[PDB]
Amino acid sequence: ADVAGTSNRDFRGREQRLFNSEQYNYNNSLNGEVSVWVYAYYSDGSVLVINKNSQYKVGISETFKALKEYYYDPETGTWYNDSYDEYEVNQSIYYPNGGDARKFHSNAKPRAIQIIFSPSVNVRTIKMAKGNAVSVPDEYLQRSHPWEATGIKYRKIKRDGEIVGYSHYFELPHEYNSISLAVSGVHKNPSSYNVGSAHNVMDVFQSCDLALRFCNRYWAELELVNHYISPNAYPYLDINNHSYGVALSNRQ
Ligand SMILES: [Cl-]
Repeated sequence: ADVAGTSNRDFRGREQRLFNSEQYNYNNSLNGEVSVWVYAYYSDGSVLVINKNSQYKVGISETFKALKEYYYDPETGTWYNDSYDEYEVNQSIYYPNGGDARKFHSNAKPRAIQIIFSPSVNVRTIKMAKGNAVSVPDEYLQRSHPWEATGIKYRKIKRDGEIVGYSHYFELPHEYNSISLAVSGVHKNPSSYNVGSAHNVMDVFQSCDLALRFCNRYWAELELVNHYISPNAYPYLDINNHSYGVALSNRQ
């Protein structure tokens, strides 16, 4: 045989490069996944992740209460969370002076949000409804457009010059930063075959039932990077502006 890494007869080499290229290109086909992640950062350094994976379109919608530390995974809060005092905190966030809490500031409120989409999203389709604490997009229902198109604010997460994902990050450092949150994106479709046309619309309806959700709170950004992002070949941007993910297109 020819010698490895010296000719066009390195079939092991050509097959490795096609295997990676096929994964990149399948994800971008109308048969592939589109994915969204919401990360909520708490003052104790822990991070809640909500992930949704689906064909054609994908999104996540959470209340003010559901984004607070210990709502999901309350069994981790035993001796650190006063669940009753946190009910009173909620009454004082819904209406000024409406509750009887024993804290000025709940350490369970998120300090920041990162939204990440898979590289299979079309960024011009991204929509976000960032509501007040009683789930109203813009002050009163009567004057609310139900979303903002925020694609222009998304940064490219890059590895080896390939786009591996898209990031929108915003801090909630002020006492008045009390939010509900929904986000939504559509899978790329550079074709003129509308996946929602009469021929395929019931498959999009089935995609709504088939979407898979994941929810977990990690104790540290390091634990998130090591045991969630890296093992699953997911894109990520850390507090130091360091990019994570795997470049696949035309690569060994
Ligand atoms: Cl296709």
